[PDB]
Amino acid sequence: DRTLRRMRKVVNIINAMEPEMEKLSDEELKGKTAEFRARLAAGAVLENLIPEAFAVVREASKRVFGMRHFDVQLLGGMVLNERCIAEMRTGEGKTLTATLPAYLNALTGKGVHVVTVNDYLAQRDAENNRPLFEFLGLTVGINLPGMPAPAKREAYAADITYGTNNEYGFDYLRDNMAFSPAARVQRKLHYALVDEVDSILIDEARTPLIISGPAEDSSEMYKRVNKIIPHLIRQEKEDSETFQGEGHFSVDEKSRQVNLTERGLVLIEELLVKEGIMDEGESLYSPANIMLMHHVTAALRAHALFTRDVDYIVKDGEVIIVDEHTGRTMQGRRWSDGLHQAVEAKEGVQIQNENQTLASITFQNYFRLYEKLAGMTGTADTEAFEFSSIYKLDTVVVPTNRPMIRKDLPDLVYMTEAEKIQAIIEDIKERTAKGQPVLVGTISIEKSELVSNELTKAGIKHNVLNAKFHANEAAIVAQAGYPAAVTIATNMAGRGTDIVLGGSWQAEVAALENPTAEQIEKIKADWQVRHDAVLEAGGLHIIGTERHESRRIDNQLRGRSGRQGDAGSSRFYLSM
Ligand SMILES: Nc1ncnc2c1ncn2[C@@H]1O[C@H](COP(=O)(O)OP(=O)(O)O)[C@@H](O)[C@H]1O
Ligand SMILES: [Mg+2]
Repeated sequence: DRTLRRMRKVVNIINAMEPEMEKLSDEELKGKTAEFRARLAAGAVLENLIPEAFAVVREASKRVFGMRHFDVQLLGGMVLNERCIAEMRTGEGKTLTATLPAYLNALTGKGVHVVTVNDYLAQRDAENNRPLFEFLGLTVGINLPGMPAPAKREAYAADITYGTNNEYGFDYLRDNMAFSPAARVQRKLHYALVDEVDSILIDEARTPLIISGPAEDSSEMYKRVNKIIPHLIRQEKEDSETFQGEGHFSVDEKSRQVNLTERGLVLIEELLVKEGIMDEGESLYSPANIMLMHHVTAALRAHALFTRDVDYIVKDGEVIIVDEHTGRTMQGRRWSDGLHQAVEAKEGVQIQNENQTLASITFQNYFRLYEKLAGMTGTADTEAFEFSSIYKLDTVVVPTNRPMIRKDLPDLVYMTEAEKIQAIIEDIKERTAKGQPVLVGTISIEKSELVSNELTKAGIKHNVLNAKFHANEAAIVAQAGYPAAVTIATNMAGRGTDIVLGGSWQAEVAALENPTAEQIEKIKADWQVRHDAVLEAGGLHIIGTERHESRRIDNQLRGRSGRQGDAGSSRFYLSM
């Protein structure tokens, strides 16, 4: 690869500038953003400033985080500034790496969109990265579902923004429906730096974002027409040859249907016309005005055939149905032909127009809108062809910082699921006994629960991450490399949270309240022994309970082991 060779020369140069950066004060270092922007206003192009800008970020990260960008992270940063994907293995530091191109592009003053995969990660990377960006004179926004338009607009106004693919695309659709540009929230789609880019740009590429709403706004007919039914009096039978009534409508409890007598049609017609929904002399069976017939026949049914606390209930301002078994109440179900609306309208609660698609976009089309697009992932090379053909993104495999020595053992076949699950359990117990921790990836909650319950029978304490409380599960995952830890996770659970061998001592320190030097030195000295032992015991061991249809997904699982040169192993189990 010739591209890596050109970029190595810049890495060395950036390295050559470190001594001069170390002399700058925190204020001289902070002024760098303004010195760069003046250059840009006086003839510089962004690419000229790449060395200098990266060296400023690195040295800033030294002082703020205690983290000096590795050479390979400098390489990935340069990739990310071109229209490319940087494949950087799990735990190669993609979050810190992204600060290089995000700093560089934010100088342009047009904003930067960092995309992660879920809301917990967007806020985490923003807040983790925020001290480095504020140290350098930049602001950092966080776009989250449920934020009001002013707050979102402030987050898009910041130098750099974080958010999920869903909420960025939802903002754009909502922006396309604005009546003038003033209501919008986004600026121009300038730079989209997409974390976990195979999840986002490939797996969700074709899945569309949809905003549903009503255009058939026919509530005033429902509400107003409802006013007429209280005026109608009920009678026991239809006005037959043998029977006569003094009322406006009847009812078939047996056949569950409503019949209207001629005087009611008079009065309804009178009242329909009267309030201002009809005309004099109009036939209400008239093909001309037959919307009302459905309005009235639904309204009439709503009062006549359906009764509250019997067929439905009115909790939380939603008309809810009740199953004939009287057992339960559905929460998504509605009623056809305007029946629910009339029923809702009779109770007065929340008239529900029909909802339809009002705006739609695929992430494919969406992320193609940005002027600059880039992406990082631990697993991209296999998808290189659609990255190029769909987005014109080129992929670049980035050397790991240290040598990758994880041992991906051969798969194992068994005749039946029972046997596979007994063999995994036997292997868990074995590796626990030695102190080695084990992460068990599944591809479904169903398979997580089955495995969990076999681990329980076997007396094996373990944790189950189902990807429903990302922040909580993130806290469990960070300890999953504790000696003899046992964690179950579906492919979607706890991704993006480093699993440190021996546990994360960071977590331990926060647990204590105002610790002291030798208390913390206690944690640190204890953790090192844990880490040396776990590393000695083979590190983290991955068990795949089955292989995904897409091998890349299995590759993401095993990648959770073997970070930054650590020992580790993985193994997938198969059966019929
Ligand atoms: N240059 C660095 N020096 C020290 N630690 C780093 C550096 N870069 C990243 N880290 C640490 O590595 C851990 C994993 O980084 P992360 O961004 O989660 O990896 P990835 O997203 O690439 O899988 C984090 O705890 C982070 O603080
Ligand atoms: Mg990550």
